[PDB]
Amino acid sequence: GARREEPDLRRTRRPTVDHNDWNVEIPSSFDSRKKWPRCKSIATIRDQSRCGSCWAFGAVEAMSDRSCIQSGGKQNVELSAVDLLSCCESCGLGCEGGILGPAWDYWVKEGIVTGSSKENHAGCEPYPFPKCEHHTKGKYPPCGSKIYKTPRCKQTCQKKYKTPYTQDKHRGKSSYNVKNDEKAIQKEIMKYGPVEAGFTVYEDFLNYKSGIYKHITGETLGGHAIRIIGWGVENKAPYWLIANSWNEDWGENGYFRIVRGRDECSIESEVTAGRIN
Ligand code: NA
Repeated sequence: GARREEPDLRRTRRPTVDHNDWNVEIPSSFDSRKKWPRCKSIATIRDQSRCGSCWAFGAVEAMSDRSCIQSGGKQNVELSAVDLLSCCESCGLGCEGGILGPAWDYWVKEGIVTGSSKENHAGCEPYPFPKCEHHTKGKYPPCGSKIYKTPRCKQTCQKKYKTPYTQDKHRGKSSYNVKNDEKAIQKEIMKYGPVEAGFTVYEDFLNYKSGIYKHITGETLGGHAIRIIGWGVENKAPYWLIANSWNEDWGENGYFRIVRGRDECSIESEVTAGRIN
């Protein structure tokens, strides 16, 4: 799935922010869903389906959040995973895995159209692939091991949607990395909204049902990209609160928690976001 950007590219393509000059009280817990309750995207869990497009999902999800947050709720949109997945050439290999950083660069340079889930069939370019169960059982068919081919980049909206593809593009103004630093990540999320991040997947992650995840057993399976929405503490143990893109039947109703403050599975190493203004 998700792979790490070459460090020379990561360093040069965009700035890194740390918020060291910002002397704000950091609350012991924070949930983006609570701070911005009128931004409905923040509480929406998506499904990447049979496609290694986690990199695109973490991106368009955090971007849809930030469009609402940073406009004071004036822009309420659900950005197209398929448009980003199929059209960004510097982001990697579509359904065969991709890279986080360049997706935020792409949002700034070219922008991304609107588009809902397949089932909702709404916006310019809704997702073409159905919901399926990822490493669990539930109401959807199992994903299985087959992977869809990356769709071609189409540059046109579905028939019923009136705004032309180009004019439906929503662009960021800036993209950036966040410093590998717990307090910098917290400051970023509480001020500007959820961020995208990547982490190392071990075999025991695929058995996660509940609790604060930490890697205990099993070999590495690769990388995954997700959306960090807040943080908290349970019985003195600090965690990040994270939206996965494997639908609401996975994990804690689509979400999970993972150890915070110790770069667990490199969770604090590839944080990336950007701003609309
Ligand atoms: Na979707």
